[PDB]
Order: sequence, then C-alpha cells, then structure tokens
Amino acid sequence: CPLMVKVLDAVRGSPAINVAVHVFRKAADDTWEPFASGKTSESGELHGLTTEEEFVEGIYKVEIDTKSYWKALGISPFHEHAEVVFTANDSGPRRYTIAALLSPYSYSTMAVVTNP
Amino acid sequence: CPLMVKVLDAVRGSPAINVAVHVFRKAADDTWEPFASGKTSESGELHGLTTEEEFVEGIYKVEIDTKSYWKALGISPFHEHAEVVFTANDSGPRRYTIAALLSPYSYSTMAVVTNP
Amino acid sequence: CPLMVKVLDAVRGSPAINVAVHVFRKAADDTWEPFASGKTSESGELHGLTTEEEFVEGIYKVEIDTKSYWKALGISPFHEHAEVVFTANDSGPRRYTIAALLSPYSYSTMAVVTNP
Amino acid sequence: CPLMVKVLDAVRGSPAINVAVHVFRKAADDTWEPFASGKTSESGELHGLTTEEEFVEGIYKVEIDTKSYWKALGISPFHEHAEVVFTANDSGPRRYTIAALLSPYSYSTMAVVTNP
Repeated sequence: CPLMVKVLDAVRGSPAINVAVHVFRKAADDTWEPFASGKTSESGELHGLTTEEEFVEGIYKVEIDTKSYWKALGISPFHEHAEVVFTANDSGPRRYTIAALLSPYSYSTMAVVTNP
Repeated sequence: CPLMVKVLDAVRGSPAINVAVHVFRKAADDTWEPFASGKTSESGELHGLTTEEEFVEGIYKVEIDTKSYWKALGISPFHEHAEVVFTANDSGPRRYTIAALLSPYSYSTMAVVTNP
Repeated sequence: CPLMVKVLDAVRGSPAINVAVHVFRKAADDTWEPFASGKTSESGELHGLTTEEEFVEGIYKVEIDTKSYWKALGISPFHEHAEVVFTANDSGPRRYTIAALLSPYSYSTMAVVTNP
Repeated sequence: CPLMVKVLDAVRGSPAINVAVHVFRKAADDTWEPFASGKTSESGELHGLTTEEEFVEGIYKVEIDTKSYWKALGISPFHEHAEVVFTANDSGPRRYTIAALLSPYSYSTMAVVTNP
C-alpha cells in the first residue's frame, strides 16, 4: 500500500465506483511511462497499484478518468480527466493516499503522505 | 464594500443565482443578530451588504441558503445551508470576499482578504 | 458507526489530529441541544459519537473546531469553526461520514451517505 | 477574453500572484503544443491569453506552476504543478474561467462557463 487512490462523488454523496485510474512515471528521456492502472472498487478505493520495491523515487502522474465516469451517469462534465503530478519517495519511502472529490465542473484533490 | 459574497455552482459550472444569503453578527449575549442579507445576482455575487463604518470588529456568520438553491434545480441536497463563521479584524485596511462552491453533497468555502 | 467525522490538513498532508468536534441536534423549541462530542484520533477520524438507536431523525449540526487546531500549529486562521448542518435519517437509518479538508483560509466538506 | 485563469492561495487568503501559467492545445499527433502563457497579476488573474478567433474547439491544458509558488513562500508542496484539461465546445457564445485554489497538499479547481 505505498500508493492508494480514493475517489468520491460530490453529486451523489458516495464513493465513485469503477473509475479508471492510470499511473505513469517520468522516464529518463522525459516521457511518461506507464506504471500501473486499475479501477476504483465499490468503496471508491484503488489498492494494489504497486509495491514498495517497484515504487522508487521519481515523478509520478495519477490520471483519474473523470469524464468517462460522469458520462455514464448522464452528465456532460467539464474536465477530460483529473491529473495529479508529484515527486515521490525523494526522502525515502512514503505511503501516499491520493484522494479526489468529483463534481461535473470541479474537482479537488488532496494527498496524505505518511512515513511508515 | 468591505464584504462581498460569491456563490458558484459546481454541477452546472455557473454562478449560483438568486441564492439567499443572511449575515449575522454575534451580540454581547452570545446570540446571532441579523446584520445584512440579500440574494446573489446573475454573476453569483452579493455586493452592498455593509459599509466600512458599520462593519466593526466582531464575529460574523454568513449563512447561504443552499438547500433552496438545489431544490429549485430538482436536485436533492445534503446540507440545510452553508455557514461561514469568522472574526473581522482591523489590521490595516481590509476587504473580505467569502466564496462558496456548491455541490449537492459538498461545499467548499474560501476567504480572500485584501488591502486596496 | 452511523456518524463518523474525518478531518484532514491540507497544509501538512496529513490527518488533522486532536480536532474537537461538537454535534448538536435541533430540539423541539428550535434550539441546538448538545448531542455528542469528541476529538479526532491520530488517523483524523472520530468514531463512536452515537448509536443507531440514539441517532434518530432530526436536523444535526457538526461543529469542527478548526480555529483551535490552526492556532496550536502557529497559524492564525480565518474561520472560527467549520459547521456542517444536515437532516439525517429522514428516509430511515443511514450511515454518514462527514469529511473536512482544512486550510487556514479555506475548507471543504463532503458527506458520504450509505444505506446499511 | 474567452479564457481567464484565476489562482488563489488558501494558506494566506490571498490572490496567488506571479504564478506562471502555460496553456497548451492538443495537436493532431496527440502532443501538447504551446498555445498561451503568462503570470498571474496582483489580483491572481491572468487575462488576455487568447482571442475568440484563435480559441477554436479542441482539447486544452492549463498548467499552473504551483511548486514554484510555494517554494517562493518557503513552503514545501506536494504537487509539481496543477493541470486542468478540458474540451472547448462551441454551443452558443461562451467564456471560460478556470479557477484554482491552492494549498500545499491540495488544490481544487473549478470552471465557470458563461454566455454574455
């Protein structure tokens, strides 16, 4: 559990279920290499993306596919996706929870970072 | 205009128009006394609530009638209203903008305090 | 667990620990009667406030004592407290998670409502 | 002015001044091509990015240099930058305001889309 993503739906007051999430890591040649992906569960949470060993220092991008979520609810949202870009593990291994609260024309995102 | 209120609708990506706003000031006996009120304009803003002379240091509450706003859109909301409670402090010249971003099950509020 | 409160600190990227929370329920004479209170744990969470039996239909106010939290960190925040006011259980018993994300001049609050 | 960006600082309750903002438009080959850029004004706003003629339908990215903003205040931030990605749609006349509310470990963004 060094990386967990949680997504909530501010319209329904619920977890955002079946939201696709793609994680990327910046490579040596400055491109975004695919790192891990998954979908949020019935709790709005996505666990198991990576391991402590694999989640090395680097610049990571978490891309939450909000448009597809809204569209399947009948809403035409503003954003294509929510993107969260951050340096990880640069002072040693940490645990990151990336949370997103979604509305059709707005989101917020928060990171909780803990040292195990 | 030392106090302005702005209300935005995160479902429709618009100003929140015709929202009732009530301002109170905490009295000596610790009750909330009516101070100012109005309805947001087409821009989601409510100007002209008070004056520099009248807006003395004290504890204020801004109550925003969110429930009625959502009910008029046919959307079931969580909150009865949104409440913003703060102390006004003389600390050189100051203007307060209270912003609220509304979703059915969530709101965020921000205060922007500036000196012209 | 019909009522849980979670508080996060957007400055530190952490749970907001030792935050006082007071819950009130609107009485028959339209006053706010004390209902329950507590403090957030090391996880930022406050569990055990009430029981399914005691948490009847009504209008509830959750008052999160944000000012005192900030002040003990050396920050002079804007708000006195964050207040969350809502009708509960009016279509039968539900479980409510009230979350707050705190910054010195801003907060957001979200409710997750589930039917057990 | 079909596109305006506003950036606010939730730690200090102020406009976020002198923040670099870069706008990109998605090209045919799926890369992000520079489109407009500037730095926020004393009001936290960036006006004059584009024109109605130039701002055709397409996918845009607004990148806000949050990290440099926080570093200048001596505050350690989580994100590399804040990114807002959206489709511009002709649907009668329209003006887009992209707002971002910044905290060290969190941001929220809102789009206000209006027709004069």
